[PDB]
Amino acid sequence: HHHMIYYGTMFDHKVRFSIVRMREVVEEARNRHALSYLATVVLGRALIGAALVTPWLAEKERWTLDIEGNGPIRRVVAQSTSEFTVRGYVANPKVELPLNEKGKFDVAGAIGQGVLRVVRDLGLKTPFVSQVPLVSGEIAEDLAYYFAVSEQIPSAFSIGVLVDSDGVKIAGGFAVQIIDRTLEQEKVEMIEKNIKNLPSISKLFQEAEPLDVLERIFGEKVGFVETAEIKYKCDCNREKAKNALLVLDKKELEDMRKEGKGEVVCKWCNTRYVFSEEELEELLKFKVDD
Amino acid sequence: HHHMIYYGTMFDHKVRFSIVRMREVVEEARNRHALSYLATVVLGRALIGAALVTPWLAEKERWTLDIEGNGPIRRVVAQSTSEFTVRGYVANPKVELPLNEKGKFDVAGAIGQGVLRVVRDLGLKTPFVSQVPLVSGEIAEDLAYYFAVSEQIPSAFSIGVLVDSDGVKIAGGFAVQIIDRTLEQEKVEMIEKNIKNLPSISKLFQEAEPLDVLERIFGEKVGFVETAEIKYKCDCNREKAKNALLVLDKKELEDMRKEGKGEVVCKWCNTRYVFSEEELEELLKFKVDD
Ligand SMILES: [Cl-]
Ligand SMILES: [Cl-]
Ligand SMILES: [Zn+2]
Ligand SMILES: [Zn+2]
Repeated sequence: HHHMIYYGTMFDHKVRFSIVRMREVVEEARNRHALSYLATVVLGRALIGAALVTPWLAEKERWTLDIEGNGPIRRVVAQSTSEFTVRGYVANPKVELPLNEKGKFDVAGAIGQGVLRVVRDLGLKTPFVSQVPLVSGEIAEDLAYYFAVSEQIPSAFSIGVLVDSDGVKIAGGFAVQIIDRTLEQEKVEMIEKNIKNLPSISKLFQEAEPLDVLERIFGEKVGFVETAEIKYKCDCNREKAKNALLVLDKKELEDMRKEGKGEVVCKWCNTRYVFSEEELEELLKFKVDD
Repeated sequence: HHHMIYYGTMFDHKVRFSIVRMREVVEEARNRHALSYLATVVLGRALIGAALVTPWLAEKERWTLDIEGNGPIRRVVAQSTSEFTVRGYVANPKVELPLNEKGKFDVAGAIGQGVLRVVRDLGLKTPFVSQVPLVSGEIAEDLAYYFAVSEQIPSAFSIGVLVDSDGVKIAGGFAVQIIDRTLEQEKVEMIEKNIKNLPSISKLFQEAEPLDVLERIFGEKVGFVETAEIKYKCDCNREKAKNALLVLDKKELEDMRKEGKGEVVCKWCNTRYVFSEEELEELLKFKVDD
């Protein structure tokens, strides 16, 4: 299953864990947005990030990771939900760069100097937003820093996307978080050591099943694990596109009407919504009557 | 002393407290900005808020409260520093509204529906920022909720500003915060009860010295207490104003040059900086020379 998260807790519930295989989801993002190889990795990592926190979201929460910087990708946005769905986008889907010195996709260079935001939308009038400076721009470590500093949850994220000309081959990772800091220091140290010892996801996920990866982290096999299916999903529809156009100035709608057509593209899933001259005339007529 | 903070901890350092009398500081904000009565109270409360957290800032921190809403004041910004200074401003210094039903200044109405932000500028590349929805728009409680939710520091703030035609008469308040949540529930309960029982600041500060107010909160007299002087202070100067003009488009500087003069007004302290035609020529000469 290449769209599956596994999750649970260890050590009398003082540690929580998440591990995901989601090449299918990242492949869908790549195709919907026609992402370059580099943009696939950057956004993929962000999507994995969002996915990994899904088990821990409140009811009907939307959780958004919003990384913004001065590198040529400019912005990376990944949203997950309590329903185990994700969606996301980058400002520059066609970004290309030389590989880094170690021959990997230059995620850090794509993002450049900037910041990481987490938006928690939990059904109050406006969402909680927390912003921190980037640590490295590799996404994993940036997100672990957010958790340590804003949420006071010591964290390790490990995340990897492997993509070639036939598409995304691996897109997965894990998250280990200390939710109760009275956890014995030797359990802390051992977890730390075991993770630091693991190969990067691209290599680890070709060699080990998710549950065996976890056994390696915790020094013993895990106990109870829950699973869920991660899906790429957006809530856009045509009604919403039409409303998007109704908020525009009369002049914009006139200009489309003389152009012969109006188009709305959903930024999250790249779905295009095309409106005819008549449909625009209808919306304009509505603008005057309202 | 009407620009003074007192601070310490109680119960084996599990609770920290802050209490401030600062009419002089709030009076100066009112004169610099030519604040209306209502804008005096709104900004004053925010300045008190910022002042109350000064003892607990990191070294060289600037801590900024930024409340933004749809009421007629629009925005309220108060910054404090590790050097026990403050500065602040509102978007609409002349705002007026009817008194609320209880005959008080309508702080909540002035702010309206909106959000509270805290910016922690601690010498990293960009600051920590945390945003929460407003709870009531009275400021004290909104700030207490920021602390409970973003910093996980259960908190009580009580804040009051009394102003008439001779100016600010009282501008003070206190903060009590649980920095170690293992604190016995009966101390928690007693503190809560004692604070809830207090009169509002406008009344209490006419009747009780700061240390006696704290005795009332904690059920016994406090122990070791530190003091500091709170001062209104800004870091603007003319060199900075000249730089502010250098960042403007050539065209803006040309228009001022034909206008005969250029003005920069510091938003924090309402100091105005006036530049002659020759000085604008100088900067322009420097625009095409850079
Ligand atoms: Cl995978
Ligand atoms: Cl006072
Ligand atoms: Zn969509
Ligand atoms: Zn100034």
